[PDB]
Amino acid sequence: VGFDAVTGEFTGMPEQWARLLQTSNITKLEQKKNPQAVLDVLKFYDSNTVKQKYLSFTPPEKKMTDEEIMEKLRTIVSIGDPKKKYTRYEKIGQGASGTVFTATDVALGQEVAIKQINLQKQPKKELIINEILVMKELKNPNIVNFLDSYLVGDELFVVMEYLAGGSLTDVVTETCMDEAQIAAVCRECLQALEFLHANQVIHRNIKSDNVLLGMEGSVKLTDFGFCAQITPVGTPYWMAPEVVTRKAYGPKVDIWSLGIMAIEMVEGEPPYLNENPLRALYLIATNGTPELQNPEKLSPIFRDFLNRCLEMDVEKRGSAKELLQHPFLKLAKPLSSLTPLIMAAKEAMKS
Amino acid sequence: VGFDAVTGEFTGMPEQWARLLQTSNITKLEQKKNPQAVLDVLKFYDSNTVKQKYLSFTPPEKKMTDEEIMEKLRTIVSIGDPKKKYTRYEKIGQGASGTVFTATDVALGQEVAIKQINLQKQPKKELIINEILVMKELKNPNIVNFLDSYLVGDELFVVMEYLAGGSLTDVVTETCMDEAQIAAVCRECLQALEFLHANQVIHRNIKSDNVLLGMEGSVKLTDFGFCAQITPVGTPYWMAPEVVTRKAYGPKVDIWSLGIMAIEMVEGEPPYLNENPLRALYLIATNGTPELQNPEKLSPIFRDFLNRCLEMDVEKRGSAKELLQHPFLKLAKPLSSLTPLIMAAKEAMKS
Repeated sequence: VGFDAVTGEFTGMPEQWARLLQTSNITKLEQKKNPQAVLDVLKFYDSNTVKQKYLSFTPPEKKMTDEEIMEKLRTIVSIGDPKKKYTRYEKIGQGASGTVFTATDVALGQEVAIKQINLQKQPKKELIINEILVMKELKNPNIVNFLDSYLVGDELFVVMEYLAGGSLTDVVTETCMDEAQIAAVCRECLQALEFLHANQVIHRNIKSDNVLLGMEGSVKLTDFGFCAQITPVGTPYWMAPEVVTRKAYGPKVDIWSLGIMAIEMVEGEPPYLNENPLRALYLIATNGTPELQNPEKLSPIFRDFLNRCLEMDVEKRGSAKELLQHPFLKLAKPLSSLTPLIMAAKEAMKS
Repeated sequence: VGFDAVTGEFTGMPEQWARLLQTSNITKLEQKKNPQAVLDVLKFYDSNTVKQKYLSFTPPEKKMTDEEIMEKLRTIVSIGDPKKKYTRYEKIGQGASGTVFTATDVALGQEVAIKQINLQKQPKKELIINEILVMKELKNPNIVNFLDSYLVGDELFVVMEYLAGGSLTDVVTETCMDEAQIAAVCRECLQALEFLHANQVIHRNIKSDNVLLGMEGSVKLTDFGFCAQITPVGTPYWMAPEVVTRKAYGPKVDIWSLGIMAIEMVEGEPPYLNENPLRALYLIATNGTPELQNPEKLSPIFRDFLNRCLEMDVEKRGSAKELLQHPFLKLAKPLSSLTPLIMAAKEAMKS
């Protein structure tokens, strides 16, 4: 509850938070200069709910029987064998979100992601089916869209779009993107965010891992809902200061995350790489922006874009509609300019 | 068209029927004494359509989209894995009626038959689904009833009741049924036929192969519709003279077939066993009843029942409601009396 400034002791802290603080590698001086922030990040880290989101309501606003399931599945389920329509199956994930596969549609030659939900075992069947119903009308080229679904016993196969160019992470870790490429990627991600925000969705997880690239440079976001959670513990480097403050927050957390990602595209790794997670949260809460590797190397107009994304004041932080008009995006190359970086990244994996 | 009595030549016969008649092993004298019958059986044998029946209209009277299929399947499909709910799968048939399996329900311990229909490849999807919808309300203990269905991709699994005692054929070929056992089986088959007839269904295939026995002597018919076609070319020994005449026919063909089956239960084999099929049809058309092995061995009251089933006049042939009241059925033993015959038959198969 309270803090004594000269001793440096918090008064009346819960069992867990006293325990966490000792492991935090936050200094007594740091506790002194920002006592409120420390309590905020201790509370945040203690919460640690997986906090799964589901899109709801197909129209503009956005204990179950076999017959009610078959009612809901009327407009989503195709009569087809997913073992004949798709090949090159590879398992890429398993957990509470279903098992997940990549595969290739035999007829079109296009890669897809297939999520497999056990309707009998899975809790909140109604939410998942409701999300698919949303996803059928919630269509945009910069997201992974719902393609198809199949009922295989008690197992619902949800097929989403996918791309064969890898993640943006692979490109930034293995190559050096110039600013005109970074502008191109930022523009595509802002187009996606503008669409998501227009439809009352906050993504919440904008990071290069959730940015999927096609071979000709097409860009799509993933991990915004349940169904699009098709990519597979540590520091949440991408989170805005309001979130880790445990304040109420809005769509401009995605803008913060986009700024963090633009820094990742320059430095070739995420920030806070070797930090204690609690210290990292503390640093996000007090400092916001992690200090740059070598900031003279960037152009002023990119530094401007980075500032407008990484403003700590939510009112001063830019909207997606606003940043779409920012001069940095005018430096943007054709998306095909990414093709050599993607191929280089693919042949550099060597694993 | 015509016949010249002294030469013994039919005039103006089609290509096929002149061809068939030479292979028929019907005599010139036999052609003479019954010229009309010969033409009737030649026409009948030339027709040879598989002539699949489907029950239609669930209420008292009795180019398709994925969404229309999922509409129709609303009340029939369970959300479950048929590979986990049933074990001891054995494939017992394949063809135009789907692939067919026996299996055992894990939870209940009861044997079932599972028919597997490819919805994408199968013609007349609507008829099959309509039949299942009938089968859900068309319930009787002396038929195999619809239990459950599952959608597995484009494959619809239809689960029907089954029994582990084998067919009536196995019991008659390997054991000697006394008349009180035969009365018991006839009563059960007439109870089934009375129900089928009451619901405007003619079975059309009453033979011991389609009579399924349980271990404690329970009796059920199969092969009346599409779904109940769960048992797997030669002589149609069981057919009434009206059918092979190619006249119009009614439900009392099932009564003829029941009489033929009661003879099979005595002689231990079907009639016409080594005949030419065309001669067999000729003999059914002219003589009706095949001549008995040793008729003094049967009781007069059984011979009476056999006469009322195997009357060639449809008006004199008995109805199922009528034969249920016939004195022969009063000789009927408890169905458990079949249990030793079934076990004997099962251990006699040795294959």
